[PDB]
Amino acid sequence: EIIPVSTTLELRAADESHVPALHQLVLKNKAWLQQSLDQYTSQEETRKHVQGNILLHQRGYAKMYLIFCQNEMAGVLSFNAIEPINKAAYIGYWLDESFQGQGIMSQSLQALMTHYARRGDIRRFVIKCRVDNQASNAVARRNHFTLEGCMKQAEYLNGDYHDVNMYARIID
Amino acid sequence: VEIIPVSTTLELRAADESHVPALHQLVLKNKAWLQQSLDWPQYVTSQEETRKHVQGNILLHQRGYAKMYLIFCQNEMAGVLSFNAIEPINKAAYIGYWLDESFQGQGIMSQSLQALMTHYARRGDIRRFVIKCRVDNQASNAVARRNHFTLEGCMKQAEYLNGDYHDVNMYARIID
Repeated sequence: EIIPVSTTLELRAADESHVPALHQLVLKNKAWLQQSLDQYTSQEETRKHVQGNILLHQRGYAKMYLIFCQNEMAGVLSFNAIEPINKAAYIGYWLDESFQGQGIMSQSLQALMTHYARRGDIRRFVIKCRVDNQASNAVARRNHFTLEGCMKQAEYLNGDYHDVNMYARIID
Repeated sequence: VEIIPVSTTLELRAADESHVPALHQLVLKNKAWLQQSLDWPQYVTSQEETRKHVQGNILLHQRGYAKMYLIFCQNEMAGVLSFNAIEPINKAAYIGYWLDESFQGQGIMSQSLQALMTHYARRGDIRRFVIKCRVDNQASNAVARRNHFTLEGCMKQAEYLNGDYHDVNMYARIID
């Protein structure tokens, strides 16, 4: 399963075989990843999450895609949870540091939202991120999500509770 | 038996199999306005849909991923007070409830909510309590305001019910 983005960009459904290269991306970006809700070791842990999401990807309450830029794995774009009757989904994402600042995540997100909206599966796209994560809040604001609120101490990470912004975008 | 005391009049009893009969009858009795509620699924009507719903929730309750309490007023079943979901890692829970029409406007939810939150907060396993309700539900919004919840935001078209997508207010309270 491929979802086209541009002539250099595409979205690929996460595979078992992607794991060796994905875990390397995770290791390489660990300093950024451990500060974001999108969270914590071994390669088996990475394959666990991938196999876990393939199962959800099939049965329809999550999706896990990988951004490939000129046939190179650049990052991760997913629907964390999916509410099929509400037609809502929560978005998880991150990009490899060396790929930042090109509009890659933005083009990927817009393409993935567009794909799912015109098939009628999802119309409400939600982002939750730490108030203090500048990069995550930028992805939301940069992609025309509306800030719906601020959830006080909503998420535990690294020994403390964090305020979380909720953003949403409706595409009918 | 798990019982959380509320008053000399009120208590919360963990839902069990044997409650299903009277619960189903209370659902039927209150079908008209429950139809607008987010807090009872509107595709569970038959006594067997209800049992499967309660059996599912008894299991979530035991594991700590939800709670389902029945409100008892002088030995009569008055309504339901739930944590629709619990996130153990966040110590956060989403509250759902409804009362039979004849037990409404008496302060029963206020008392039951204060008792539930205190019970869970005192022990330190849930600190963040959340109410999501439709913007257009005046009673639900009032209950959140009387019970020391703060409006955190408004989710546009978050909830599909009766042919349409509805805006929902999110309220929270932190205890501890």
